[PDB]
Amino acid sequence: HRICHCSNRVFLCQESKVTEIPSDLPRNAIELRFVLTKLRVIQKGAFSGFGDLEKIEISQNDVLEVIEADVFSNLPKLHEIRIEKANNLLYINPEAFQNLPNLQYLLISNTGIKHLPDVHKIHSLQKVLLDIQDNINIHTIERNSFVGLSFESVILWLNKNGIQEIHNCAFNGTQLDELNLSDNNNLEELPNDVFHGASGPVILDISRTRIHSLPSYGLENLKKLRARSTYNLKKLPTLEKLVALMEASLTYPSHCCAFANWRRQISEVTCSPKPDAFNPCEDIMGYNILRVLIWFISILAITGNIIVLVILTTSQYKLTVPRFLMCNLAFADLCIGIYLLLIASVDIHTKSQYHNYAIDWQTGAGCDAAGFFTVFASELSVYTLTAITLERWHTITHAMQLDCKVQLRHAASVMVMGWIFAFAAALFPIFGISSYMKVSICLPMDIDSPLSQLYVMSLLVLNVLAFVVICGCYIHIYLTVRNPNIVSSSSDTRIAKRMAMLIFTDFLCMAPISFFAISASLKVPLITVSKAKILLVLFHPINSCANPFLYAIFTKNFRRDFFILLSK
Repeated sequence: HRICHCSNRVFLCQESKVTEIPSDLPRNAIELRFVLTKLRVIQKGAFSGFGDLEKIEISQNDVLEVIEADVFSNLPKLHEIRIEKANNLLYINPEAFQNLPNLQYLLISNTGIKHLPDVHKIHSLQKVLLDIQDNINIHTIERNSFVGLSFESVILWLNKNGIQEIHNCAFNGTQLDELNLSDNNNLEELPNDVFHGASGPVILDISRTRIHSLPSYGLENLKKLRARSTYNLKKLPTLEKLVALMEASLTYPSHCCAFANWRRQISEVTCSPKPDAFNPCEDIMGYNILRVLIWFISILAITGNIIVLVILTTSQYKLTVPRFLMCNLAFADLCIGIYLLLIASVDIHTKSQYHNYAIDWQTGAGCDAAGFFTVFASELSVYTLTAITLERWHTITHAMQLDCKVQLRHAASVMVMGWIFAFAAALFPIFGISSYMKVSICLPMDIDSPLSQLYVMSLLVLNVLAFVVICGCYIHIYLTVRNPNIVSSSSDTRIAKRMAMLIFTDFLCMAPISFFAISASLKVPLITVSKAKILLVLFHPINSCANPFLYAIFTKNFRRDFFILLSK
């Protein structure tokens, strides 16, 4: 052919020279392919007479705008139809497709058509697989849209569509085998009578959709259900309706745990993701000993922080920069203890029934608040420890200047900046950067998205760098203090001892947790979720609880101040 290459009865028309369908193409051609054609409008009945045609492929039809009626008319052997890259194709003739008994595959992608093509006249005898995707212009599905597509079972691949609403009885009169509606961001709800008059679907794929709830009827024949990333699907229909449901791919491990409990009751379905120790359905704490110790630890931490703050504020002596740092550390410890007490209360309230309230707790504002509070407390404590270590190092190594030219105003400004940074970090999970609902302890373990993983890695790196800097400063201060060439003061020795104790406690509390978090972030979890929860419950608040006794209570001045206050 002059305009299209011919080989084994296959015509491959390409280039811009193809402004219209050539009428000279042999009627016996088996496959016709149009790539990067300049055709704007497809003439009606263009493919008429192509009895031997088996497959039709249209791609890169940027200039294509309209398809005339009866184009795909009276094709006995036409089994596969492919349309792609037809961005300008906004209008499709309703009667374009008709009389296709042997139709088996119909792929339409990258099309600007705002309405689904009318395939009622297809009347395909064999199974027809519909593959409609990248149809942003399509927003609604009319009733009986797929009616008359084919007599046998048909698979409707409608993923990557802009469908926002679905009318009742949309699939009525259709033998839906598998449905692929995933990637429908605008899909918010599905009518109950959507499947009325239809068969199946056997397999449903609603992953990455905003469907609030599934239809209460028509799912009896659903064998497989896919709802990955379907956050809006907080609650699913009763297991009784899904009798045929054999496999499930949801996005809420709590729902899978509830189904497992129902399976045990039935005994007295492969559902993923399976429950795990990160989000237990029995109890958040799990171990009775850990739950009992948690309340005591939280109470002790809160009492110690309150006592330290009261003593520091009521002290008659002048409030030094170290006093402000100790007050900030006590406030951070009190916040951590409050978060721990809230977690313990939540665990105790739902004892033996966490599974029922697991969804509410994880999705509730309480979990987000607890996670934000824990993150803010940890950031504030780290910043305060780093600032105290830096001030001590400047005072010791720069004995010429009291604190390397440091005053109360500078310390207050540094504390304010650290508090602002901690608040910003704690607000990140609330702003969609990762999520605290991924764990029952409200920890921001969500790293599925690149942004959340990057934020977690950055936080871990910052914590590690701060710890390393603090350790180096402490080592330098200790070396300087013991140097015989420098006459270290007794107050300097006491400050060094207190700083060493605080640094040792912080390192003991943080190093294991930091290492575990780093390992987990790299997709190499070296510890189970149950062990990690216990470690975070015990080690993390242990440092905060020991901070008062290590820093202030052990100090002679603090003891004297407490004794004076007690005399009042």
